[PDB]
Amino acid sequence: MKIFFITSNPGKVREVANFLGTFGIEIVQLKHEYPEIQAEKLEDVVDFGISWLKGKVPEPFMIEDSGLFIESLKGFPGVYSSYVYRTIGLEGILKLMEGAEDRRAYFKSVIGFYIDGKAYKFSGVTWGRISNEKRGTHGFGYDPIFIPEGSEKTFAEMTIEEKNALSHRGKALKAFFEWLKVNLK
Amino acid sequence: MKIFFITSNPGKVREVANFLGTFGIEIVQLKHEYPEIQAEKLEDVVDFGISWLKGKVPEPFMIEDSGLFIESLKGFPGVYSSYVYRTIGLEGILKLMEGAEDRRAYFKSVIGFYIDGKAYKFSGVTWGRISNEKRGTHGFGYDPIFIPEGSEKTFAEMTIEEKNALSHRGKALKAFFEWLKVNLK
Ligand SMILES: O=P(O)(O)OP(=O)(O)OP(=O)(O)OC[C@H]1O[C@@H](n2cnc3c(O)ncnc32)[C@H](O)[C@@H]1O
Ligand SMILES: O=P(O)(O)OP(=O)(O)OP(=O)(O)OC[C@H]1O[C@@H](n2cnc3c(O)ncnc32)[C@H](O)[C@@H]1O
Ligand code: NA
Ligand code: NA
Repeated sequence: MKIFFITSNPGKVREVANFLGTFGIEIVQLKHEYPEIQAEKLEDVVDFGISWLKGKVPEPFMIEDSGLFIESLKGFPGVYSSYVYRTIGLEGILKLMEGAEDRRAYFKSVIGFYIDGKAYKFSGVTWGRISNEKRGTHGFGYDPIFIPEGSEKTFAEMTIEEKNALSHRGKALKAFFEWLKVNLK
Repeated sequence: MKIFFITSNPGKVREVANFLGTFGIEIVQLKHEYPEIQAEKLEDVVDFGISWLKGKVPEPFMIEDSGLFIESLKGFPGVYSSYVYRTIGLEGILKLMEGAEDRRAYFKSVIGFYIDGKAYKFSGVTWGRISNEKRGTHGFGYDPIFIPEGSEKTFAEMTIEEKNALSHRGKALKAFFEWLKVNLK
């Protein structure tokens, strides 16, 4: 089965394609910019995005919104993880966390899926902590400073398969796939 | 003349009302939430906002998008000044600026105006620097840590009239008013 993935993030595509491909699902990236509203919830961005995209792209399609939420920073950078990464970057996050007792944080991914006039959402969350040093060359974004719960390595020190087995995106993808098997034989 | 101001920020209303009121223009706040897209330019948020709002609110109306752009932080928090204020707050900005040589930054305001099926934009910019200490009880948001070029006081240490005479919003309002006098006798 083929599914179009509207996104400008090649990192997400690789991870999504590598996971669903093992089950016979082909992911095709579609660089179709769509309005990503400011909001407090990733879910809200996904809802508006799908409503705007329907009728403008091949079906069935999917989009994804995700972010890093840091407890000591009240959830920041969250929904605006991309902008924050491009401006203050990883060094800016480390700077903000200097002297922070609680370095806990979580990555969350919300996948939006549209087919036959209906939208579906699948989410995944992975808790962890912000490292004091960035390590790793894999992945993208905040991977160099995020170590998932129960691991010694940051996401950047893992391969796609390894990250997918632990990440927020992997969890959302698993829920998504399961839904596909049952609804979409 | 009456103009509806779609905004949820009472601080903006006070400043806008106090400035235009002196010229016989009555500002009425309208709490009508509208999609404020993520974007790199304040202008883009305003353009999309007006397109979404037309036909849903009384006319003529206006909206405004603004932010604080810090040079050493590559423009951050910019368009997402509101979210950043509510999360890391003023302390988060000061933390990020610790040891910063260049504390330069500017506030920018973009006013969007709609009348008779046409949208108009007016902008204003005020340069200054981020203080090391927050001072003042006036204004709102980042006012306690922003001192405009040519002044010793932060925005929070000024009155509405004083701030308006120097701020980004005051400059956008002046351009807006001038346009009103000529086009909208
Ligand atoms: O909107 P699309 O086109 O899908 O691309 P995007 O990546 O710019 O938009 P996102 O709004 O979903 O960006 C959230 C940010 O969250 C970050 N992020 C998400 N998943 C991540 C992961 O597994 N590792 C590191 N950073 C991640 C990353 O910096 C992103 O740019
Ligand atoms: O969208 P509306 O409903 O108009 O309300 P808002 O204030 O939440 O939305 P803005 O997107 O325009 O917010 C930008 C932020 O820029 C900040 N800001 C703008 N003008 C300012 C000023 O004169 N002094 C201090 N902070 C200011 C302030 O923190 C705002 O919340
Ligand atoms: Na997204
Ligand atoms: Na606004």
